[PDB]
Amino acid sequence: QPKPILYYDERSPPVRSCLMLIKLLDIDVELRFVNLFKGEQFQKDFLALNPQHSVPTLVHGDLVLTDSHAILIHLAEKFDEGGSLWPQEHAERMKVLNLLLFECSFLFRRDSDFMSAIVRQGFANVDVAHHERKLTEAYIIMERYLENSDFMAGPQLTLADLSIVTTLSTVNLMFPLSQFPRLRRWFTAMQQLDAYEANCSGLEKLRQTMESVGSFQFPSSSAVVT
Amino acid sequence: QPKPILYYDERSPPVRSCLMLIKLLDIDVELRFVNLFKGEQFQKDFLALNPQHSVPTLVHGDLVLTDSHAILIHLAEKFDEGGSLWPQEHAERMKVLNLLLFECSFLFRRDSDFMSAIVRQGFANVDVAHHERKLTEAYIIMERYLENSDFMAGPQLTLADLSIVTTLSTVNLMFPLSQFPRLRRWFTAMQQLDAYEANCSGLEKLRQTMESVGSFQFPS
Ligand SMILES: Cc1ccc(C(C)(C)C)cc1S(=O)(=O)Nc1ccccc1C(=O)O
Ligand SMILES: Cc1ccc(C(C)(C)C)cc1S(=O)(=O)Nc1ccccc1C(=O)O
Ligand SMILES: Cc1ccc(C(C)(C)C)cc1S(=O)(=O)Nc1ccccc1C(=O)O
Ligand SMILES: N[C@@H](CCC(=O)N[C@@H](CS)C(=O)NCC(=O)O)C(=O)O
Ligand SMILES: N[C@@H](CCC(=O)N[C@@H](CS)C(=O)NCC(=O)O)C(=O)O
Repeated sequence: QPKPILYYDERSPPVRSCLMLIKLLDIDVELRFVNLFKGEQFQKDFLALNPQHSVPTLVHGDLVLTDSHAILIHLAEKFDEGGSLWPQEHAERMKVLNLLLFECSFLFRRDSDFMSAIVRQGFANVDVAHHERKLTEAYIIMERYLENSDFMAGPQLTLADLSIVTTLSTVNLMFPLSQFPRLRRWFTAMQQLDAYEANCSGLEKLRQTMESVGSFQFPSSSAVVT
Repeated sequence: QPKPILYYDERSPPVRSCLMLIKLLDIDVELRFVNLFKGEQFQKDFLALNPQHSVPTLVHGDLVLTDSHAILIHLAEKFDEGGSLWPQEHAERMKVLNLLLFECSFLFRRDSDFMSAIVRQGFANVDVAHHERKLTEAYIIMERYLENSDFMAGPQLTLADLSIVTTLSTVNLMFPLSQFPRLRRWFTAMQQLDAYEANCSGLEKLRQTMESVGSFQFPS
């Protein structure tokens, strides 16, 4: 019954969500670095493990998970059994699942589109206003989700907050949260959590890498700093 | 308990996955059509319900689900407790979940990218070779997933097959499966399912609407 193995590159927001859960729950996990900027995700053995050539990838015994949201759910069920991060009551759990899928299908997709365009085209050649519209629309949606509750999926911290805060912090490197009071209040609260320390290093490394590869600077005024 | 309400436009592959499960499980639902090509997902009451302005959206009592994969899991858990579609064993369930997320993050994302490019740019201006690459890569991955099993997540049909097949068939409007023996056999087998009837109307409607909006004709 070996301990979980996490193939990771901390610059990835989804990776940082798993790192946050691992810290929060004090899970002993072996970390194996896969440098996405060097193309190590295309190494023959890693491609054999995960044809999607993506991180995070978790190997836990015979189970191989290739999506951060399955990893969060699996680790919560194995190490937060009966807990509130992945709540027990069906309706509450479905709400968390719904927000995890929002992060996958909407927030991360749009941030990935924007950041991938910077890498492929160079910042100066990206239609920044187009991506500002796409990502501001995500801000609007999250502000709507927090108008009803202090956390994304209810009155208390869940996997949904861990998944969303890492990508939110990455989007906020570029786009300010000035017009989004509930989102700012939530993001500030998330930054006070001990587990949020697992987000800081990879976010800074991503900032450095993006500014280098994209030949630009994020506006220092955008990022919320607590 | 009030019956579930499904807001839908059957051109949507993820909508069609939910329609297939509803047929598979004989679920009594109220369907409410939201015409995506008239922008009805932006009607004030629907945005109020789903800020993502997306279908499928399920309202089941007080629970509002805004993603097909949550809808599939929810409906399987209410209406198919003890079935093989959403297996009870943890390892098997995680495998199904992992494949559902592949459909969302990889297969559907790339098909959505391609279809979106048609609408934004016009078919005649789409870099078809680029999207043929991204999507053939998805075919390659699914062919590998099928190495050991008859179905995407194992020896039996699961929610993962329902989610993947609808998007597959949409990709297959443009890109054939002749070079993927496992994938083609799997798709043919899926097409024999009684529940696959739920995919037929929306797939044909999507082709027809895409061809007017794209001002082209799919090679199929
Ligand atoms: C952003 C990005 C672009 C391109 C790459 C390659 C080197 C693989 C081409 C890697 C990354 S990344 O390592 O920084 N990861 C992400 C981080 C934030 C948002 C999206 C992504 C993403 O990969 O889609
Ligand atoms: C409420 C409940 C009761 C019993 C079960 C078992 C069949 C495991 C006994 C599972 C659940 S559940 O609603 O809490 N389950 C998930 C939802 C989404 C994604 C994964 C799961 C999961 O069960 O792993
Ligand atoms: C019916 C319709 C109307 C309007 C839209 C826009 C949002 C593009 C204006 C999309 C659709 S659609 O339901 O046909 N859309 C997809 C179909 C197949 C694969 C992916 C998609 C997708 O929307 O990403
Ligand atoms: N939905 C997936 C997204 C995984 C993903 O796209 N990871 C990126 C980094 S953020 C990656 O590994 N890219 C490597 C590649 O695509 O080649 C998840 O939540 O894990
Ligand atoms: N991951 C989501 C994707 C939902 C989605 O993107 N639906 C499309 C149709 S395929 C839609 O409703 N588009 C309308 C819009 O975004 O305005 C799911 O599986 O439900």
